[PDB]
Amino acid sequence: DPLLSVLMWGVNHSINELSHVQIPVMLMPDDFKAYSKIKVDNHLFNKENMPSHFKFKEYCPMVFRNLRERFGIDDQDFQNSLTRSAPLPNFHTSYDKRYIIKTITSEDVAEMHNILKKYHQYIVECHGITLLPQFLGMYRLNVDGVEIYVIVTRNVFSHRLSVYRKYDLKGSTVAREASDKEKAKELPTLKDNDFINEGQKIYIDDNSKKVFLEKLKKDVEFLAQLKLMDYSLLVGIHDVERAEQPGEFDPNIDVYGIKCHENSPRKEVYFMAIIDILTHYDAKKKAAHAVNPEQYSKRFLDFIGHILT
Amino acid sequence: DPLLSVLMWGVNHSINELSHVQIPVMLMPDDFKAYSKIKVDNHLFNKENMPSHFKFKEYCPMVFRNLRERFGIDDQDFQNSLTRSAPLPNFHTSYDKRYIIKTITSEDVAEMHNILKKYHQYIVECHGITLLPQFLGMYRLNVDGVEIYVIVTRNVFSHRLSVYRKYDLKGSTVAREASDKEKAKELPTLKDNDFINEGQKIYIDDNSKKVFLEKLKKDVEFLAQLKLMDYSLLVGIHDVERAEQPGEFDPNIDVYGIKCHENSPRKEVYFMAIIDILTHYDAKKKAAHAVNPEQYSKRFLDFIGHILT
Repeated sequence: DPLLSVLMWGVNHSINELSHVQIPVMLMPDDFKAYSKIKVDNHLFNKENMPSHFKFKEYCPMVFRNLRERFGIDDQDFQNSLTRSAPLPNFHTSYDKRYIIKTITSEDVAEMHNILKKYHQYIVECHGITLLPQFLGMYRLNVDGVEIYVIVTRNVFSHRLSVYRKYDLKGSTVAREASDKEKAKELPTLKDNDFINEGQKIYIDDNSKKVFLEKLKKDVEFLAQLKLMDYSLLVGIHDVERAEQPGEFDPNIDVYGIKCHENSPRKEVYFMAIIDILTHYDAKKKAAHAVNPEQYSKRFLDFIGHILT
Repeated sequence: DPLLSVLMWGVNHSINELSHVQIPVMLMPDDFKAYSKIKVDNHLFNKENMPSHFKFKEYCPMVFRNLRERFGIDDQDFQNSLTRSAPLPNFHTSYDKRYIIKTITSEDVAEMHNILKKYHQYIVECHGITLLPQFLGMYRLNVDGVEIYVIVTRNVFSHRLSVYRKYDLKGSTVAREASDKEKAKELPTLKDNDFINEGQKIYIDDNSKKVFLEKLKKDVEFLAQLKLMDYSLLVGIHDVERAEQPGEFDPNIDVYGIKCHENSPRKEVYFMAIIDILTHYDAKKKAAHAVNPEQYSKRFLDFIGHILT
């Protein structure tokens, strides 16, 4: 909450600063090693929700400025989405449901730095058309003894259309099922065995499915090159009828939406994308001390192919 | 210049921050001991005219917010006056000629802190009607090894009406004359002996002169209580005819203006005010090691009375 305040203040500050830089079409190598730090000390000048001593650091501001524009996001809109009203917990969601704010470890920050240039290059090569997470900003927040790192992404789900059923898919030969406890939540994050045993159909037409699967193939191959793994396909289902109790969406805001085909048994819109990619192979082995990257790649792409069948 | 950039950035930052605080009608004792510090470090994120490592400190932001409003100055106007375009050297003047930006010593900063509460109280008592300097903001600027302090005041002179002749008056029994070198400048700062030997008349009507002199009396008495001295009466003369080659002014922007009376030999507008008050008695004695406060008071008020005669 006070950390949230710093995030809001900092994002507002960061975007206002950039609004003055002239943005070239390209990035230089040093853009990937750059950062912006502010440290505020207010003495007997106490504000409303603002802590009186805080630090705010933005990593690689020019890279993320470049990415946001490649992802179709205007800086002023981004600013408003994160500063007109506080993000809500759920990670956090921007008050307008457009962006996600996740807390990550310094280890994830190191790995994001380590892939940022290859990631950016891949985003350039696919013209921003990918099922990968859209990384929009990365920050460090300090308030009096607490340091956290946040990364901001575009929401996989719609900002308007409610998701009534959500799946987290991995293709792992291991037993992946939601818990009897977890299945008691209101939006259970169901898993591979849920989907498979419960006969979930995804009714998208054949052209939509071929396009999707080809995107997925290039995306997952790219993640495999980076020796990344443990990522999921996130699947949200919006039931048009249950919402009405009309199912159109802006594919330029809800960029992961795919309408169902015309003989779907029920009017449905699907939101599908890869999430949680920053687990490097060796990060998972260290946490396991408290499944190779290609193996994950194959078992994943095979499963999603079977999902859509 | 890079310090000027920090000043502009900082003033912009300071006013935007205050635009969010709710301003009470009163100040608390702690408001006079408060400050706001920002430290910026940009690594490989080089801006246009902005240094990439700087510090900016605002002293007592609530007191000066309070003073500005008592002096009739809106914060957004103040901001624009100091940030839409750079101040010009001459001290510095805001690009719209409304405010003055003077560089002061840390010793002056200490003395300003030391009188700020009595000063504020006096401004409250006279409803902001005074010939004293209108202190609007005080700041500390750091860029890579340089630290300076600035204090911002309302310009004694008009923002529109050009001054063709300027006097610096003290009433000192000592020999006070501008130099044969100084008198070669374009706007010479003439002195007591200049004025006196050169038969300068100030043609203001008797009511204007009685009002002025009574203000001056209360102001100088107040400075004398503080054991301050070495201050001057600054006198600017705007010649309406020389400008035309029409002499009206807004007494709410040009608050020190006094129109001449209707039999003045030439259409003239006078700008008069006390300047440079922060010399404490003992500050002058230390600099002299490189005239009591009441004596200065008496010789000053007597002289200005004779000036206007």
